[PDB]
Amino acid sequence: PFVNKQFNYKDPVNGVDIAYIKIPNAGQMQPVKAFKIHNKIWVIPERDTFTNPEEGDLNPPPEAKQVPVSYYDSTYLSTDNEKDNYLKGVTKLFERIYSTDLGRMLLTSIVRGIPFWGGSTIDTELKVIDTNCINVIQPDGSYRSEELNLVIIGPSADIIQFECKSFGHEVLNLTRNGYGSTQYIRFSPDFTFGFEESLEVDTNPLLGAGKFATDPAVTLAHQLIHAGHRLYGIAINPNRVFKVNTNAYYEMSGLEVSFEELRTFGGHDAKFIDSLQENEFRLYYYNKFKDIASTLNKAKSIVGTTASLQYMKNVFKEKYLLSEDTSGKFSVDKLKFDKLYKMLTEIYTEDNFVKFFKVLNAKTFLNFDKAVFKINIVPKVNYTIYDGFNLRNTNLAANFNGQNTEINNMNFTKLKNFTGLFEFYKLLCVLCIKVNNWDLFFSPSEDNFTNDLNKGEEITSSLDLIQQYYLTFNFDNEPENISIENLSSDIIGQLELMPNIERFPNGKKYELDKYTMFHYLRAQEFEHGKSRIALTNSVNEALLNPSRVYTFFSSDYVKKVNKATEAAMFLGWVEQLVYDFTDETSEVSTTDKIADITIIIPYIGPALNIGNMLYKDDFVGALIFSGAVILLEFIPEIAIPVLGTFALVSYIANKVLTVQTIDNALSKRNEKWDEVYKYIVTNWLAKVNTQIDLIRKKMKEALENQAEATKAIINYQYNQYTEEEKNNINFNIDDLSSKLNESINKAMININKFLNQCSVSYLMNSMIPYGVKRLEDFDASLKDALLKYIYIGQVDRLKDKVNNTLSTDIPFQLSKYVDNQRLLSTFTEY
Repeated sequence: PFVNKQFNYKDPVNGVDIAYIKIPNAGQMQPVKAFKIHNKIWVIPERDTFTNPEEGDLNPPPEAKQVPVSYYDSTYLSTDNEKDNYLKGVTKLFERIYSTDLGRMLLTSIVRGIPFWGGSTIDTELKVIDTNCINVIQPDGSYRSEELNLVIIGPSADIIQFECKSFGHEVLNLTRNGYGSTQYIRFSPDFTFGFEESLEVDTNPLLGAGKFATDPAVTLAHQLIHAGHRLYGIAINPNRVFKVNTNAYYEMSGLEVSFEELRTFGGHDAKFIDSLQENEFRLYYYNKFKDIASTLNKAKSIVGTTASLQYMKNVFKEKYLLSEDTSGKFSVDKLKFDKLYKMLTEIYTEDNFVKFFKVLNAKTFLNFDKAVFKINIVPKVNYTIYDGFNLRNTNLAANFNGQNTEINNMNFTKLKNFTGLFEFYKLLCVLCIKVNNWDLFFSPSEDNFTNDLNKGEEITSSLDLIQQYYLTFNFDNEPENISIENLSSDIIGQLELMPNIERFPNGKKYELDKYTMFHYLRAQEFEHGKSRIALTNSVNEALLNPSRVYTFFSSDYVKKVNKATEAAMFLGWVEQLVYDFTDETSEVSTTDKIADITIIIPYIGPALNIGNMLYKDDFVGALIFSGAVILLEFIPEIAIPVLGTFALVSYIANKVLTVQTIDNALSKRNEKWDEVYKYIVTNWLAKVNTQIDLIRKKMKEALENQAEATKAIINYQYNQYTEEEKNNINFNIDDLSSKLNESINKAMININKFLNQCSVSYLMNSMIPYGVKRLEDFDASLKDALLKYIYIGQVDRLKDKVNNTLSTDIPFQLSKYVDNQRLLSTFTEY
C-alpha cells in the first residue's frame, strides 16, 4: 500500500514521518504540523494561509469568482476532528488511486520526478533551490531541511477551487523550462462536484433522474496529473489560452481554459488542438530536454549535500530518461523521449482514469457543474478502496446508482453555492431577458486552428496500450531522501507569477429581431406558484405572463391540460396525460429525401426554435431543403487553401533511387490525405459538435421542464380535492414522476439518434467535400508532375502503378479519428 502506517491528528511529534514543518513563504510563518505519507510526499491538513500571503483570509471576497459553483465556509478544517477526517480521506484517496494500474503509473512517475538543481550561477556546479525544500523541526528545536515533491494543503477560501501552486525562480520558468518544482496541491476529499448527465441513456435505459456526484478519485487524479506535468517541466505556457469569440450574443462571455487543461483532460478534449501545435510543443520541449542534457553534461560539482556526482547523475537520468553513453554523454534519444512525452501527455489523462475507475463523469468541460456536495468517505460503509461509491453486491453497483444524488441520498448533502444562478449573465432582447453565462454556446476563434497545408514539402529517399506500457514499466527503485545541509531559518520564496486575466464584462446588452433558443427555453419555466399553471403555444405570452408556460405540443395537449374535472375522472386523467405525453415525446417522421438523415423529428422545430420559423411541418421541409445547416447557430468557417505541391528531387541514372522517390511520393500522398482528414475532423468536432451537444442538452432541459409543468398542473388539481377523496385515490405523484421521466428517456434515445445523425451528416456533406475538392485538385497537379518526373526502365509498370494509386480517393474512416460510441454508431448506417 502507498501509506505504510496510518496517521491521526493525535500522534505526538516524532521528527521523521510526523513533524512540525516550515514551508517557503514571502514573510515569516509559524511551524505547522505535517504528516509524511510516502517518499517525498507530505500532507498538511490545514487551510491554505501559508504559501499565499495574499490569501491570508478565509472569507468570501466581494467579487465572486468566475466559476459556476463555489462554496465558502470559514468553519471547515478548524477543529481537530475535521483535521483527522481530512487526513483519513486523503490517505484513502491515495490508496484508491494507487490501487489502479494507471494510478500506480502516475504515483511512481511523480515520486521519481525530483525537480532539477539549477539554482547555481556556476555553469558547471549544481546547487539545490531554496523554493523546493522545506524545514522540519525536531522536538529539541534544531530544524533540518529536506527535499520533497508534493504537498497537500486544504483549500483556500474557495473550498472547491483545486489549483496547483508552486514557488518559482527569479529569472527561470521552472514549470516549463524542464527544471521542475515541487507542487502544492490544494485538495479537499470531503467535498465533491455534483453535475448532470444524460448520455448514458442508451446503455442504461433505467438511468435515474437528477444530478450525479463526481468521484473525488478522478479530481485527485486530475490534480496529480497537473502536478506530474509541472514536476517534469513540460507544462504549457499559461498565455496559450484557448481564445473564444465573445462579441456575438450566442457567444460566451469568456472561458479561460488553458492548453494544459486540454492536455490533462484527454479524450475528445485533447482533440481541440491541431497536430501542428502539438508538434511545435513536442519540438520545443525536445529542445528544452536537450538543453537539460547539456547542463547535466557540463556540471562537475555538487554543493549542499554529501551525495556524490554519480548518484545524482543516475537520479536525474532516471528522471528525464536520457541515453547516457559510456563516456557519460547524456543525450535525449528521440524514441525514449517521445514515449515519455506521449505517456505524460496522452496516457496520463482524466478520461483514462474515468475509464479505469468505471465511474460516470463529464466528457468535455462544457457541461459545467450545477451543485457542490458534502461527502464523508472515511467509513467503509460509504466509500471503499476498490470500487468507490459503486459498492459491490448492493443495489448501487449497477447503473451507477451509487454516484446518483437522488438514489444515494444518505451519502450526499446539497450545500449552498455562493455564485448566484443569474450572477453572471447576458441581457438579450429584441423584454430584455437574462441568460446565464454558463448556458451559452462555445465558439472557438479562427486563430486557435493553424495549419501548414499551404507550406511546400520536398521528397527525398485503448486499454491495450496501457497494459503494454505497464508490462514495459519499472517500479523497482524510487529516489531516496538524501541528507542535505540545513537551509535558512525562513525560506524566502514567492509563488509563480500568473498572467493577469481581465474581468469579463457582465450584463452586456444585445438588441435583436428574432427569438433566440434561450428565449424559448426560458418561456418553458415556472416558479412553482400556488396559482394554476396554464400552457400556451405563444412564446411572447409565456415570457410576459409568468403564470403561463410555453409548450411545443399539439393543441390537443393544451386543451386536455387546460380543462377541469372532479375526482370522478381524475383517475382517468392521470393515465390520459401520461399516455399523451409519451406519445407526443416519442413521435417520429421517416423520410429519405435528405441524405444520411433517416429521422426528421418535427417537434424540435418549435421547441428550441432552431428554424426561426413556427410550423413544425415547415421545419421538416426546411430540413430536407437545406441539410443540417439549420441546427447550427453560427456557420463555421472551414477554409482549406491550395495544398503544397510536391517537389520530387531528380536522381539521374539511379533507377532504384527513382523507385524510392516514387514510393515516398505515394506514402506522403496517403499521409497528406490522412492529415487533411484529421484537420477537417478536428474542425468539425470543435466548431459543430459542441453546438449539437448544447442543443441536445437544452432539448433535454426543455422536455424536463414540460414534464415538471404538467406535473405541477396535476398536483394543483389534486390539491383542490377533499381529504376523503385524497385518501381514497392515494395518488402518489412520485410514481407518475418516475413514469414521466422514463417517457423522457424513451424520447431522449430518439432525440440522441436524430442529433447524432445530423451532426455526422453535416461532416459528410458540408465539410468533407471541401477538403476532397482540394485534394482532387492536388492529385491532378501531382500526377502530371510525376509523369514528367519519370521522363528509365520500368516505365510502363510505374505508369500503371501511379495511375492506379491516384485514380481513387482514399475512403473516409471516421473510426480512426474520433472515438465515441454514439458518433460511430450513427455513422455505421449510411
